Amino acid sequence: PITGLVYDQRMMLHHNMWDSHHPELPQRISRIFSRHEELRLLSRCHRIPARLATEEELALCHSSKHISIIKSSEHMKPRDLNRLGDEYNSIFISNESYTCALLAAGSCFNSAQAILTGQVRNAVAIVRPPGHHAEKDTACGFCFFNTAALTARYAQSITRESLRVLIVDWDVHHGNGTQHIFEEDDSVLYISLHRYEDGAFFPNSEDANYDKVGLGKGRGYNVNIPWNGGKMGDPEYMAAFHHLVMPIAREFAPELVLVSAGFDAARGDPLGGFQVTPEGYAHLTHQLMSLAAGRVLIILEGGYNLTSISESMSMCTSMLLGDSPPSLTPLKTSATVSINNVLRAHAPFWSSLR
Ligand SMILES: O=C(NCCc1cc(C(=O)NO)no1)c1ccc(Cl)c(Cl)c1
Ligand SMILES: [K+]
Ligand SMILES: [K+]
Ligand SMILES: [Zn+2]
Repeated sequence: PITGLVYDQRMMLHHNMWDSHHPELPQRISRIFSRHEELRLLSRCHRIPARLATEEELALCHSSKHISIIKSSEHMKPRDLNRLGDEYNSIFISNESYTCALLAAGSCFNSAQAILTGQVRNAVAIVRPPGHHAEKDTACGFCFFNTAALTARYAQSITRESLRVLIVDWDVHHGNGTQHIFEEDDSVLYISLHRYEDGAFFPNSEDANYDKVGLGKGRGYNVNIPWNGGKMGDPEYMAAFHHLVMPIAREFAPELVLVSAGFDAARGDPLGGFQVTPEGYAHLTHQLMSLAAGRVLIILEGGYNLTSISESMSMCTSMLLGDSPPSLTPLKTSATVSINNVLRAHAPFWSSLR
């Protein structure tokens, strides 16, 4: 009955040398860690060390060319870092970026190992840069390697290829990279909730819509819950978990749950524009703890209001440690529309939705 925590200040070294106020700040992770100390959560956790992912581990999801190219950035002069970053959608690179991406992934492997060997029951990983936009063959959206996707493949590599892994992506953005990596896989159920706005919200692709249900043997194993029509908050998130995430997850019966835990749907976030509260994130975490015999690993993705992400992620760790969930309207019409669209898309695959 132990919660793991991984945090390494070396992941602060990745930085934007042209714009020191870019929202994906080094301080995101140090602020979250500090808040865990302030609330006396850090001393209640088992500290798991960070390590570098190996290149062979990265090749679980990424092409050798992609790994090679990111690695080459370690000794580039500024002009070349600029040029390379600009080849992608929404990336900045420094000489430390590759190492930090390796540390984020390796931290999460050590956390998954700790859970699967029974050293801890659940864990939290305070890591940057984020992962979920990274594709097999490209970086995207502040992400270099797909930490969460790699962690699912790493878990399978130390257990069995068919280990059932649920990935719940509650970052306000679609994890396009995670959906693509697993699109034909029935061993990894990907469930994302995300602002969509009919394709106006980053990453601006209809890949994020509710009708993308998976392909081939993976059909039914990709669940997109897209929001349209502006701000959403605790009522909408709780309803999506009630009607969709939790019935489907129970039917899938995962053996490990990974949370792509961006905190950019939080109240106060300048990019997300949503209103999920710290108490809301606590309730979503407490629900997920009912799956997989409690085997849950929470992985930081996005989230840009330093106070919001620090309070929100700390509340999640408090839930993982077994604290009682804190005390928490009708849904926006368009949220009802979204949920019902997903129910219709997935009722052919999941009896629980019928
Ligand atoms: O590039 C930007 N936005 C698009 C890329 C992106 C990815 C994420 C994210 O949180 N993904 O889950 N979030 O954004 C960007 C950069 C600077 C500023 Cl100030 C803003 Cl508002 C956006
Ligand atoms: K998401
Ligand atoms: K899948
Ligand atoms: Zn995000």
